[PDB]
Amino acid sequence: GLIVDTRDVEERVHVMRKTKLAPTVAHGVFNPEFGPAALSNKDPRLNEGVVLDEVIFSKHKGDTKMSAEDKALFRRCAADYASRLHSVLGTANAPLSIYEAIKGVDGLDAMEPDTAPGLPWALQGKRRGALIDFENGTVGPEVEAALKLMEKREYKFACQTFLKDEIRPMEKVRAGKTRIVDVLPVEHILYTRMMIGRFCAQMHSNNGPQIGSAVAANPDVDWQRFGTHFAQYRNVWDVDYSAFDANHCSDAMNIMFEEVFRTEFGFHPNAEWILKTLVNTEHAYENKRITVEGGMPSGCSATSIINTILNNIYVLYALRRHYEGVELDTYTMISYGDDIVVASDYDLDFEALKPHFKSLGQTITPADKSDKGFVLGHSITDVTFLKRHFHMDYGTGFYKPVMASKTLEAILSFARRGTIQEKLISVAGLAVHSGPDEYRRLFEPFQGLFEIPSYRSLYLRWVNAVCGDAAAALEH
RNA sequence: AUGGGCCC
RNA sequence: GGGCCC
Ligand SMILES: [Mg+2]
Repeated sequence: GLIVDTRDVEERVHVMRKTKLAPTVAHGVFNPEFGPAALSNKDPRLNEGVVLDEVIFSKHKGDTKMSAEDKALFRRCAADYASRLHSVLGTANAPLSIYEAIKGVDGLDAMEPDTAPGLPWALQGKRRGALIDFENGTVGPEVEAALKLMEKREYKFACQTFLKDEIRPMEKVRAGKTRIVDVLPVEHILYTRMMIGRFCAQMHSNNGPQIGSAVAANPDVDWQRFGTHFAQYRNVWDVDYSAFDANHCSDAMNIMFEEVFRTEFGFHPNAEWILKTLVNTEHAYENKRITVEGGMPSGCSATSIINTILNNIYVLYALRRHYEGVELDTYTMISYGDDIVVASDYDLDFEALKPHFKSLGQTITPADKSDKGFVLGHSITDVTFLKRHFHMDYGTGFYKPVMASKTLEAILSFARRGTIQEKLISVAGLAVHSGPDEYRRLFEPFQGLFEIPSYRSLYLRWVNAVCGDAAAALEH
């Protein structure tokens, strides 16, 4: 988006500047060029002459403004994709009762009780359980007024900025581009789920190529489904965006809300309204207070679904701007926020589509950086989705999600205080698809110290998950 | 460190 | 309550 006023207020918000990630026994062996993100502005590992506040907000390179013809095309693409969307899901997108938004429904999980509450609650020294009691599922006095203050449409707020204590490649760590988190107020998350929660739950359960969404998908079972679909098309593309969320232009966000969440399809009038509050946000970061126009806050309700919807609309908009006679039938795709896979039997020139994406403020790039161009003839066994490759299991011929060994080495090389044993359990379910030799090698530093599940136990569990008949048939 | 997922 | 993905 576009930063419009950086302000210095007397009050200051504290930011976590101490990594909980510590090296493990595996770090000494694997020597990964990965490390914890720089949280302090006086971090020794930073390259000299790098201010952390400067690098963080560098993702806002302006807010692209569209012409009326570009907006009328985007409005048609939003209306066409919304027609397909609400035709698969149905139009049962009525509001949600107050405690349905808290305890969830079929497809939508419950809210997290012990996560940061946002502003202005955090500035009092307040946990989230004080405002909303989650055991019963009711709100307290502060949220009482805000809920109906949102109904009045008077509700103003601000996003609390947070540093993401995660593992990053050492080039990004020394460059100081630590990723941030825009924490919205808890009452805003509650009210958003009331307006569009039933829509989100219906998307979760209906994920797949038909709606172009992979949100709420389980790669262990869903990759035989996705893999066989994209293996049916001549050309496959692995497109990468740069700052996909920050570069959503105001016009594209506003037009998408006006077309997807219409009261025609069953939503409440405030569904369009509450989503439009995300366009022009105020952000608090210690002394600073930053007003921004455009971009999506990375930390709000339905932020993955909104990004997934925009991603689907961007492809339809770009193709129609360059070619003639293009519909949703022309191509197939599936996305999970910025991550996207596209395919078509037509010979689509994606190099030619780069400027048409640039009119939306987005910059597309081939994930396979070699040659530095979108070539044709790639298959599903070339591309990556959700940090996993589509490889066919040699034993049962099913597609399985395989992660690169150096990605698993980075994951295994760091861990928080005493969370190692169950992290080894969780990661082993990911490492099983790298094969028996690679699985034993990834956990060799740990054996004799921790419990390591057998490759046999995890492979059998996966066979039953992808298809319980596959386990039974192998028995007869 | 958030929103939402998926596994335990 | 922990891990992983976006
Ligand atoms: Mg990608």
